[PDB]
Amino acid sequence: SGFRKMAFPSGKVEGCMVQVTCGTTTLNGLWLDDVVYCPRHVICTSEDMLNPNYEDLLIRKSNHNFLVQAGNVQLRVIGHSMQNCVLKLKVDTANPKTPKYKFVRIQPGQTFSVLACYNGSPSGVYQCAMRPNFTIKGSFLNGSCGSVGFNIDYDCVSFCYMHHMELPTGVHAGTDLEGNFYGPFVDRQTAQAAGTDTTITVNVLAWLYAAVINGDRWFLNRFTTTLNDFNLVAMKYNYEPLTQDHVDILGPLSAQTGIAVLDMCASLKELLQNGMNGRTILGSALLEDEFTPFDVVRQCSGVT
Amino acid sequence: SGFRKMAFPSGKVEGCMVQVTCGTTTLNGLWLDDVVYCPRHVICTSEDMLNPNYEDLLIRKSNHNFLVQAGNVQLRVIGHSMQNCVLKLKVDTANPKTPKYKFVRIQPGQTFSVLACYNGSPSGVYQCAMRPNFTIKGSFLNGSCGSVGFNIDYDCVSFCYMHHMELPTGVHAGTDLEGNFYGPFVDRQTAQAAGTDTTITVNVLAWLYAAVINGDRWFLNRFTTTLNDFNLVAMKYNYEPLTQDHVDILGPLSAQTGIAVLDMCASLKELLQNGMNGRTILGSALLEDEFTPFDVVRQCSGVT
Ligand SMILES: Cc1ccncc1NC(=O)Cc1cccc(C(F)(F)F)c1
Ligand SMILES: Cc1ccncc1NC(=O)Cc1cccc(C(F)(F)F)c1
Repeated sequence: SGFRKMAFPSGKVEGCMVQVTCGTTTLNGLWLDDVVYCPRHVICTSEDMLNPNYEDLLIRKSNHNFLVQAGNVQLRVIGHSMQNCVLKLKVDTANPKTPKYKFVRIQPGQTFSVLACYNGSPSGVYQCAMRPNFTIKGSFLNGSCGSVGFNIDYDCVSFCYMHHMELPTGVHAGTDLEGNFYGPFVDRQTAQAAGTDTTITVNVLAWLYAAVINGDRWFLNRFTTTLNDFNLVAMKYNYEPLTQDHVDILGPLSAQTGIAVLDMCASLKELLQNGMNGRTILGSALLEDEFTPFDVVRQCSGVT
Repeated sequence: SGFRKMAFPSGKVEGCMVQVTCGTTTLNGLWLDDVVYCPRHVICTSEDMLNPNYEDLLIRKSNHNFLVQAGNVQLRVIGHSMQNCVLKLKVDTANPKTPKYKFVRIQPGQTFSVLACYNGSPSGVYQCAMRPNFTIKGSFLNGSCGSVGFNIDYDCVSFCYMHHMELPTGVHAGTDLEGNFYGPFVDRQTAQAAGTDTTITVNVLAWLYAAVINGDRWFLNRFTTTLNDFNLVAMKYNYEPLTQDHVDILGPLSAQTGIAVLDMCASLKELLQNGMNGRTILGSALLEDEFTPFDVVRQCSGVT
């Protein structure tokens, strides 16, 4: 028993982290096979950032201008290309530590582990969620660009996020491993604000099931509700509308605990309307929305 | 900017995790050099657990009775010994992935990363704190015994915790890597309750500095206090008494933000007496005590 914001073990991702320098800019790169992936803003200067013409900037760059270093050894760049907002640096050596991997585009509400890196070296790992407004609430400083978000299915690492920028609101924006930004964000130092951030209802319900599984049952009540009634309350509190698809994913958790999904919804309804009254759930004084139903099943069953 | 409960990258520890079987019991082991460390309760049966005579039980065991497996390959046990509550299984092969390591006994209030494991395989990594009552609030299931807690200083892994048991209160108890339990706990399935759990005051103050560094400044006030006045309030709310040693460790955070330690104490005093009033600090509705002043400096400066 016990419930933690658990990240995936980061070893398979540490062996992929390299340092990429271009001009006076140094960020992180992802070395998979004979290719190094990194943010394309590596080719910019602090003046270029206001409105960079990445096509024109890349044209003034050669393979020898991109300095790639894995650990303390230099990699030989034999090709460079821009794919959306990432550069793909073809190196002459395949990464001997390349794991089984996939490049996947996650959905808002889905969670992932971030391996924060500086100068190609790992500093820490934390569990994150793609916000419904496509931002991430991470922990990143100057030099962290190139840090990746990932998930692990037994031996396969599914890369989903590459960190690119911090918005003036302190929140983080990035791309998938094909260089497409999540959300409306552009890699330009301009006025950018994310949409309204809603709470991932299905994740909060999944964490309510994790609480019951661990003994924290105080919030359970004698009531039920309907999807429509619950959703009227969810909208009032800027929660994601709950669908039958969400109910179905909560099926295993409902089966394990014997508490019907709509019954759990009624508990959530009362928690939203009445608050926690000074109590805590799983050591938290607010409703946690960064554990998907898959994360709860995984953590409560010990999937390695 | 941004602040997360960040764990150390776990790669150096994944390469040490093995599976140790003895009789019908399977738990995790730590392979460092030619030695495998694991909980000594691996030699017990479900009947022996009520009051095991570990000396007598170990005597009925030979080197060939301990099945050690790293990945999918078998290790040859050439020696076995009991050191306090751990078994040290000498194997004929040194771990080719052994990092630079130390065995350290941490203090209550200090934090560490846990790599939770099942059948010698890693499932996840989270950041933990040694509670003042010497328990840990982790996430462990049957098969997780042998999972280690650690800290990383550049290339050196300092092992501090080995997971042994869950108390009937759902909290976790374990030893250092010399087999000495933290706290009064014994590796016996008997009535065991931990002392009163107090809040690590210096860590809460360190996290208040992390909040100010990230823009969450609402809780800052026009007041100050003294160590004695603050401590009268800390005792009333079961907080650890703040000493001059704690003030000194908060020196770098005080210097960075320009907010005197006693000034921050006065904010904490008002937060304890008046509550959060429905607001949040670093996305939390309660006072976080699982980040030491070292963790805050490390995360806010990007130490790899
Ligand atoms: C300083 C920091 C902190 C956290 N995460 C990331 C960062 N770094 C940045 O944002 C770097 C940056 C600066 C201006 C413009 C861009 C660009 F995407 F090209 F538009 C990127
Ligand atoms: C089931 C579980 C969950 C979380 N963490 C740990 C566990 N497992 C245990 O506690 C195993 C255990 C059982 C009874 C007695 C002991 C002993 F330490 F020898 F005394 C240990």
